[PDB]
Amino acid sequence: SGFLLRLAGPMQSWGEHSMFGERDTLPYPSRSGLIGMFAAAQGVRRGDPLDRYKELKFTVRVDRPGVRLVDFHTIGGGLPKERTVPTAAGERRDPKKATIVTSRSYLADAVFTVAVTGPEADTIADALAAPYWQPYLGRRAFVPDPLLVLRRRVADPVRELVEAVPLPHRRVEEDAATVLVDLIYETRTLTVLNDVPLSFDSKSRRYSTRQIRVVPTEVPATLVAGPGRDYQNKLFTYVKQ
RNA sequence: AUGGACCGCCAGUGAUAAGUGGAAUGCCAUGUGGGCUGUCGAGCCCCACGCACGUGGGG
Repeated sequence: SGFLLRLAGPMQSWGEHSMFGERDTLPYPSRSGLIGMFAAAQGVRRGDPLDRYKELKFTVRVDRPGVRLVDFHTIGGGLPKERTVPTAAGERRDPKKATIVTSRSYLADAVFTVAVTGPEADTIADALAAPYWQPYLGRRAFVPDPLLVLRRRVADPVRELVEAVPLPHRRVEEDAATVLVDLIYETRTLTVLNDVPLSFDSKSRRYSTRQIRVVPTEVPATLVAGPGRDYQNKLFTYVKQ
């Protein structure tokens, strides 16, 4: 069982621990987000039991860490006072203060290839191919790369993360081999953060911590693609086989 | 349906005024393009004539 999910695209955000106007992303995908991505693909209404998703495992290798950028993002500004965001008391604030100013962060030009291994993950892959709601990378405005699922069915996909999945253009030294790539596994634990989603109900979303261990591993330098456009070519060669 | 869903950074604005690149200056001195030379028998068809050697008409 298992399939390869490729998270790529111009921008993707995987925030955790932010609860005000400023938003912040983890430099790598968060299990909560990917689980919600599958739940959205399967029609799981907000508030439905998320234990079906329990028992999955997410090893994620970071091809390009990507640049982290902060996207300004106002809400309601430049509108007449009557048509701005409501207050909790119900009376709209004065128009010179009715604007909301959020500073949301997002990863741009970053690409990870998570190898999801679970009990029903093959039905989940078959659900991403025909989604109930549009899958997106973190914020809904970010739209996933068309090669969202590199392979629908793979026996031992981590074995395919160690090798035989192409890689972006990187420095390849003379007489070099085995270019270093950071794999992320789920003592030797990088960080602890609230990921595993106890409930997605918008009224009270709650989570619990998951330790992450990031192990730099060594994959053959043959894997990295040539400088220009070759990455797309090798990747497409990869999807048909 | 993902610390997410819904979500504008935005309303305004001459870069202006002034200005010779200017004065002087031979690319000069030398060189065969030469020897040779009369312009004097397939061709595909139709038709007419023929002394079946050959003539002519048309395409």
